[PDB]
Amino acid sequence: GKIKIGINGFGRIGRLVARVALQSEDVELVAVNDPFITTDYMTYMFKYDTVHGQWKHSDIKIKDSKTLLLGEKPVTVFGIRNPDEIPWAEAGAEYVVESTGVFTDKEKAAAHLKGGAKKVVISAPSKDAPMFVCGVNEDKYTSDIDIVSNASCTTNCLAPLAKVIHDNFGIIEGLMTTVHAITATQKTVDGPSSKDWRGGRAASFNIIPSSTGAAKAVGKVLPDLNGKLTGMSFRVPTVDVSVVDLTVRIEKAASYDAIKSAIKSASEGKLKGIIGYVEEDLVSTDFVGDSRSSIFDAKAGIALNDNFVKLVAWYDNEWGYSNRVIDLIRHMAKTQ
Amino acid sequence: GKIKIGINGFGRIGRLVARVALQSEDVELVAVNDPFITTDYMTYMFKYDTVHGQWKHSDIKIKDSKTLLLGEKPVTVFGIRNPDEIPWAEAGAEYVVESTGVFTDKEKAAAHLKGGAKKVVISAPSKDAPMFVCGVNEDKYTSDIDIVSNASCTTNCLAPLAKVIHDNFGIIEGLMTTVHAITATQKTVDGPSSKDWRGGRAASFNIIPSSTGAAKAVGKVLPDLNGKLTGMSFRVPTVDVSVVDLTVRIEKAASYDAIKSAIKSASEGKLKGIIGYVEEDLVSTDFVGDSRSSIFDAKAGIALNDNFVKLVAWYDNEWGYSNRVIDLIRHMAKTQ
Amino acid sequence: GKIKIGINGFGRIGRLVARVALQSEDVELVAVNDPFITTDYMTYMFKYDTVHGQWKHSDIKIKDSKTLLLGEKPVTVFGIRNPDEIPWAEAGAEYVVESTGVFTDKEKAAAHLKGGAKKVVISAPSKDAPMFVCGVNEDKYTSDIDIVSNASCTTNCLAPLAKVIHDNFGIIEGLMTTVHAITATQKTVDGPSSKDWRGGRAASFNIIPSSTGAAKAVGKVLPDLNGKLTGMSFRVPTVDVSVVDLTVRIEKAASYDAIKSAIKSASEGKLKGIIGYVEEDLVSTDFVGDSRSSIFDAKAGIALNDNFVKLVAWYDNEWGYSNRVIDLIRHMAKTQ
Amino acid sequence: GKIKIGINGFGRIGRLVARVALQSEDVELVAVNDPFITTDYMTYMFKYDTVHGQWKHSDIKIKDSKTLLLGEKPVTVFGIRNPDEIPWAEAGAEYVVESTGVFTDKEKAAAHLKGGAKKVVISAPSKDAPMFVCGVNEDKYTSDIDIVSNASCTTNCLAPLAKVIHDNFGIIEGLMTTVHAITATQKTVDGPSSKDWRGGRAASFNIIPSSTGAAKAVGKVLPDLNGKLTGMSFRVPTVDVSVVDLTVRIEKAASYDAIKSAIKSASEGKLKGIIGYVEEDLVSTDFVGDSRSSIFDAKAGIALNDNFVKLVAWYDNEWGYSNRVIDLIRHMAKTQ
Ligand SMILES: NC(=O)c1ccc[n+]([C@@H]2O[C@H](COP(=O)([O-])OP(=O)(O)OC[C@H]3O[C@@H](n4cnc5c(N)ncnc54)[C@H](O)[C@@H]3O)[C@@H](O)[C@H]2O)c1
Ligand SMILES: NC(=O)c1ccc[n+]([C@@H]2O[C@H](COP(=O)([O-])OP(=O)(O)OC[C@H]3O[C@@H](n4cnc5c(N)ncnc54)[C@H](O)[C@@H]3O)[C@@H](O)[C@H]2O)c1
Ligand SMILES: NC(=O)c1ccc[n+]([C@@H]2O[C@H](COP(=O)([O-])OP(=O)(O)OC[C@H]3O[C@@H](n4cnc5c(N)ncnc54)[C@H](O)[C@@H]3O)[C@@H](O)[C@H]2O)c1
Ligand SMILES: NC(=O)c1ccc[n+]([C@@H]2O[C@H](COP(=O)([O-])OP(=O)(O)OC[C@H]3O[C@@H](n4cnc5c(N)ncnc54)[C@H](O)[C@@H]3O)[C@@H](O)[C@H]2O)c1
Repeated sequence: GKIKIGINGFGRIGRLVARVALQSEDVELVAVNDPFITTDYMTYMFKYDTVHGQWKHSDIKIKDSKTLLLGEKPVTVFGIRNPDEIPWAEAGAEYVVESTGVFTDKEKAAAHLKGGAKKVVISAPSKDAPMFVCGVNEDKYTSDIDIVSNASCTTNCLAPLAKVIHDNFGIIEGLMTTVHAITATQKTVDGPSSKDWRGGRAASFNIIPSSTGAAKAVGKVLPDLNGKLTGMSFRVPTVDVSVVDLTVRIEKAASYDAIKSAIKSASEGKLKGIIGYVEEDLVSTDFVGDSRSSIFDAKAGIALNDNFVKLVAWYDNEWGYSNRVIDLIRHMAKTQ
Repeated sequence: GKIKIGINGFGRIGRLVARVALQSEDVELVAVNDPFITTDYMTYMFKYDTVHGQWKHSDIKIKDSKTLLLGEKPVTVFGIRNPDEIPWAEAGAEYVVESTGVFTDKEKAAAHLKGGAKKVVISAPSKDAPMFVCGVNEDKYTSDIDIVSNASCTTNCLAPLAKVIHDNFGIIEGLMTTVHAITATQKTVDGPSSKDWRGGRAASFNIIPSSTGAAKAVGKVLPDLNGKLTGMSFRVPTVDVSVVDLTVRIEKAASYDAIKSAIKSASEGKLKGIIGYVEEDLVSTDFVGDSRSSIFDAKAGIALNDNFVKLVAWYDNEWGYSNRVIDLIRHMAKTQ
Repeated sequence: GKIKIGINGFGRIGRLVARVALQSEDVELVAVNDPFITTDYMTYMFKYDTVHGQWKHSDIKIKDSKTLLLGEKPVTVFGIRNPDEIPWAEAGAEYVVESTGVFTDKEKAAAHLKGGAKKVVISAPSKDAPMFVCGVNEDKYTSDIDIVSNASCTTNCLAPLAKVIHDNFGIIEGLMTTVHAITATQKTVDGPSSKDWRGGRAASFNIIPSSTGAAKAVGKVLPDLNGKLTGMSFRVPTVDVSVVDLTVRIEKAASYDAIKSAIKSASEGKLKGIIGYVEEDLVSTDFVGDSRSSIFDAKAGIALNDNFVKLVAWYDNEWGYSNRVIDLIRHMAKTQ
Repeated sequence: GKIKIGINGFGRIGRLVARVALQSEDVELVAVNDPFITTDYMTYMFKYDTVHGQWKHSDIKIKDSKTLLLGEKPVTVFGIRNPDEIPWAEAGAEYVVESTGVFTDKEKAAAHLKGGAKKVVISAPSKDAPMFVCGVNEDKYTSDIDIVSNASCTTNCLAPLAKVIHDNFGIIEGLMTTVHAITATQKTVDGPSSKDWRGGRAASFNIIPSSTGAAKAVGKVLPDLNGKLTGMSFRVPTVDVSVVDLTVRIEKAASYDAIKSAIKSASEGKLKGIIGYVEEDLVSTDFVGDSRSSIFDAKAGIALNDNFVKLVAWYDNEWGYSNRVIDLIRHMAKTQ
């Protein structure tokens, strides 16, 4: 009678993942943990959003501070610093979305089992937890795996696209660039960012080069592409929605129309919901709220010849990924 | 005798105060402390600036992990979290600029004296250290005082303006609004800010109201105006430069031209260098690099009648204030 | 018996007025005129919107040049340059919304009568056309008047609020400042703006002072406030939603709480739908899509004393105003 | 022997080309024509600049209705819309910089000859006028040619880089993406752009795909690369400075250091002043004011293998190109 989940962290991803859950027919958000945000503040951060509008699918109210009330449905609020000490079981949380960004290691993420959780989905890349991307390798998941990663929003955009191109034409080698919206790790004015100097510069007033592991990660969820793709990123002054610029040399000659038709078929086929196809004069804000992992922009791309082409795919880095987090949990729950 | 100074907190103000000092002929930066910026990283943060251009007055290089080197002149660097552990004396710093934003209390600021500093200038309002605004009340400083506040950039903008208006026409009551550039305390995307919820919302994508005691503070540096002013602020999507919007009722009736003439005369005389006067169609970016504390915009303001008007004054919140920090030190150094 | 209307000029206001109309059970959009945008292009500009989202209420298709289909309801498309040649009567448009901005003079707006339109509502201030603001003086409208002005968005925000404060406490004098979103008359980079030099400077990279007659205009819809209000504006880098900052001196002493309760009551009574009331820590994006003309922000304002206060009220300059254009038409149609 | 030049079109390029000329020792600006800017307004537009700061090299005063006076140097101001009518010879303008963007056709730019100018340099690509890029093919120019094109800023950034990579390793094929700053042709809010629908969308609130022939154009100035390059662009929310992202398959295997070394050598030799070389963590604003045509960012790019790599080169789309316009002129004067 519904998949019970808990969310650790309540940032951009934790909050939007909660929105998706609270509005679904099959998943139940039973608890959220966040040591830094009072119960009162939590309701405010959840209700109002600069990018995705006011939550209006249900009204919000405080039952008693250890408790939230979303349209008569309860949601426990924990304020526990040690994951190892979150009583997920007391709330009935089967799955836990680890979305804080500091427990991405399998052994650190594993802490949630201590409190009675049975499954943990890391909402970010992981060095040792298996990564799964819907539409790409989610079928590789098996019930004995308790800690998994849903990879990154960028890998979720690149992988489906690369799979379609590789399966149809054979990818020899490819280089990728993402023109990315700013994020929470960036700064409003030039500030300290010791692990990424460029990343400390005023975010909304600069084009900021940045490294990316999304292309390399593709090789993990699609071994056949390991070592054949790499890339980088440019952080630009936008609040949300990013775009993937994939330049690849393919083995089988294909006209631009053939490539377009392949992506189109896939988007109408088994990858519906994951890959989208568009042929209109759209821009970034037209994709805010789009739940797909990768929306191919047919008119934006360009081919030099039948074996070397540049492909463009949009992605609401916040909302698409958030839906995939729930999508991954759904697949896991259906796997005996 | 060259005034020797140290800086605690190498941020927007710390770094710019460094630029003013390094370009002067009377002040010598001898050391800098910031546990979040290694020596190497410091050369990069000081050299490149999103708003104030590249440093091109002298070369910037590292002598060793503990000393910089600005065109041959040595500047020692520390990485200490607790002020009372900073050996200011060893470096010969007589004056210490407290610009971290977390040690504004007098007793927290006085930690610097333990290490051998003789004077501390807090680059922000202080709860108990006396506040001074150059051109308004710096002459109240007495040498028995070791810890002082240079107030806020906003008070530095409004106070000189109010002084001229009060001395010439007599202020009965006033209400101020500052349309303010974003700062380091804000967030790139909707994030937590437990003590200022609005302040946590995506900075460059919202007009964000905020309270400020900067107007009320004018009453502290000009007691005659106690209880006569207050106001608020709107943080808007710009990287630097803000503006004061003062709606005031005056006792002696005066035409707008009479008010303009009073300010122009003040800018050319007693308050030259503090209050500036312009009569052109300028906009925020035109004031980047302006060293004055308050630049009156003749054409922007409007009078309802001879005793009720709206006055407009610009200020490069980063640069003007940074210069006033040095000016305050110059004045204290000349005292006695 | 729907109210049939036509729209001249398919811009920010024209398109959004069309959205309000198309969503109503009230009025029927029967025709649109714009010689600067093809019929096919028109469907694109109407469908996608950077700030108000994609139109998904009904399907959008082209029937045959000159004819759009929003679901199963036809909308005639004109491409006439001269207003006196638009055969509004052919499409059956009784009311014409003059939203081009270049035909605000009463004589120039009268051209629509030539084509058979019965009434014209200028979606802008007019030098001589009778001005009406809903919730303020729309009851002054008489059926013998065929050309009216719906004022500006700023006056629709300021006037209702002012009426509430004046009737309860008596406004002696006030000065208004509006922190305003950028608009179509502004420029992306420094360019030519002959009648407004500041307004030619890069829009999203500057705080830009501007003159406004919105405060003075209040005197036309509220005689007792004529000559008692004036102000100016600051255009800031946001795409939509602006805020009014009203500093007023009142006759009757009143605590800030009394002022608040007065506005809340009004927002709950006759002025419901025109004046809004909020007391949460909201920011501009939180008001995107708000249909009210003026949303009083309880927590943002501040009082110096019981007779001198600063009040702040938000307004989606695009959406609220567009709804008011339809509300005025609704009132005119219900008038003897 | 001062090279006397005139400028048609006092926009971003015209005004900055003006600044270069006026700060030079070998070029003399003797006349400017722009019927959309009065002599008085012209002084304001030239003096203040959102991106490049206030003009300070010289005073700027008005010597009657036509002549401006810059540091005692008189400059005649014309206000004529039809090129065929500008009396260049009267001012002594030998070379005319055609920077209006509406006379790029050889035949149309030729109009300046009837007025007495002897040479015309089009500050934009031309469909038929011969194009030249300094450091790449300006030596192909011959005195019998009176109308030339300085191509586009993007081609000026990509061409030098392509030349180096091609001369050193051999370019088999390449695909380019430019992350470009907004420009004068874009819109502040969703407005009409019939020839480029995406380009009509709010410029500073969207990532906007854009077509470009800049890469294909490298084939015109570098015949060996004809048909070997193409690409596209993404317009993003910055005021100035853009970047080229070149993905290339090369013939001679070369490690990234060998490539970095080749470019660095070029930047210190034959292409000094044209190609720059950086090895620091820079961001867009760090390049404002850089006069090079293409500045290679060693750390931003990445290599997949010794024959497939992604190269990054910055360019101040306004300043770099403006300097090149003058350089093309200097070359033409020296090869007369
Ligand atoms: N578009 C995106 O933002 C995006 C896309 C894909 C993946 N992600 C992933 O999600 C993470 C980023 O979230 P951010 O926007 O993107 O969201 P935020 O919006 O950065 O998340 C903020 C929340 O994390 C909470 N938090 C911090 N420490 C905590 C702790 N110890 N326990 C509980 N809660 C804690 C904070 O209080 C805050 O409410 C990243 O690690 C990234 O891998 C983000
Ligand atoms: N325009 C302005 O930003 C402006 C104007 C007037 C006054 N101020 C005042 O300046 C502050 C100055 O902040 P910035 O200077 O604006 O913000 P920053 O730019 O956020 O200050 C940055 C630096 O303080 C350093 N720091 C933090 N903790 C420290 C510690 N324990 N020891 C040493 N260094 C430490 C940080 O590492 C960082 O480098 C505030 O308190 C404010 O009221 C700022
Ligand atoms: N926030 C706001 O933008 C706002 C608020 C209140 C009132 N208004 C009013 O609406 C008008 C401004 O609209 P703008 O954004 O604000 O919208 P735009 O978005 O400026 O309107 C643009 C359209 O007007 C069309 N147009 C021009 N000349 C025409 C003609 N002769 N015939 C038919 N169509 C023509 C153009 O082609 C274009 O499509 C102003 O006059 C103002 O009074 C605007
Ligand atoms: N960064 C850049 O913007 C950049 C870089 C390289 C090349 N370019 C190129 O040059 C234009 C550069 O134009 P800009 O951005 O400098 O222009 P702006 O900045 O749009 O140019 C503006 C001026 O041209 C003037 N003008 C228009 N019509 C005229 C006429 N008939 N006679 C005289 N003056 C007239 C206008 O008044 C306006 O002041 C383009 O054609 C483009 O290809 C631009």
